[PDB]
Amino acid sequence: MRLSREDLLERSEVADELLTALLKAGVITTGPGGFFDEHAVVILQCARALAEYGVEPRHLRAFRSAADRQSDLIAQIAGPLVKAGKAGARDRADDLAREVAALAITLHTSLIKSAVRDVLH
Amino acid sequence: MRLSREDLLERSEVADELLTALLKAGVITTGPGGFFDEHAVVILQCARALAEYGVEPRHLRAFRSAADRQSDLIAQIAGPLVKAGKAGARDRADDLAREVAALAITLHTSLIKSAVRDVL
Ligand SMILES: CCC[C@@H](CC(C)(O)O)[C@@H](CO)C[C@H](O)CCCCC(=O)O
Ligand code: NA
Repeated sequence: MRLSREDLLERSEVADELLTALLKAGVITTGPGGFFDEHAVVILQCARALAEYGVEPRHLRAFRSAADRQSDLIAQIAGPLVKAGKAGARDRADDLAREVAALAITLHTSLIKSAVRDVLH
Repeated sequence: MRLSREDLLERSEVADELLTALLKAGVITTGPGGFFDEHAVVILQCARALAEYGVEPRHLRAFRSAADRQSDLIAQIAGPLVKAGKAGARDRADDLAREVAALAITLHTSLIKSAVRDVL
C-alpha cells in the first residue's frame, strides 16, 4: 500500500511528533514516490512502544543503517532471480525473488533472536 | 526448546554436511548451555532452501556477523530493563527485557522488509 503521512498516523495511532523525530533521525523513510508503506505502520508502532521504554528515535538510527546493509545483501541474492520467475498465465514472474528474499529475512530474523537469547541468557 | 545436534538434524531435515558446514562457518552455534534452540531449526531450514537457490553456507557469514552486532545493540537497550522486571514475589524477572528485545527485532525486521521491497 501507498500511505500518505496522515494515512500512516491514523493507522499507527502514533503522534506526528514521534513520526517527525523518526524521520529526522533517518529511521523511517518514505519510499521512492514519497509514500509510506505497510511496514511503516509497524515500524512507527514499535518505535512508539520502545520510546515508552526509554528508547529515543535517535537510538534506533543504528537499526536502520544495519537494515539497509542487510537489504543490500538480500538484493544481491534475490535480484538476479527476478528474471527466473515462471511467467505462465497463472504465474507472476516476481514471486521467486520474493520467496528468496522472504527466506533470507526469516533466516536473518532467527539469527538475531538466537543471538539475543544467548546474550540475555 | 533445548535440542541436541541429532534433534536439530531430524527437525530441520537437512543433510549432516550442511549443518557441519554452517557450524564450521560460524553461522549456527549452540547456546551457552551447549544445545540448540528452536531458532536453529528455522535457520537450518532456511539455509537449505537458500543453498538450493545459490547461497553457500560461507555466504551466510555476513548475515551472522550482522545479527551478532544487532544483538549487541539490542542487549544495550534491553539489558538495563532486566532489573526493572515485575518480579512479584520472585527475586528476578526478565520479561520486560524480553519485550523490549522483541520490539526491537520486529522494528528491525520491518525496516529490512521495507528496504528490500524498495531495492527490488
Ligand atoms: C509482508 C511480508 C513479507 C514481504 C517479503 C518481502 C517481499 O519484503 O521480501 C512480502 C510478502 O511476501 C510483501 C509483498 O506482499 C510482496 C510484493 C512483491 C514485492 C517483492 O517481490 O519484493
Ligand atoms: Na513510495
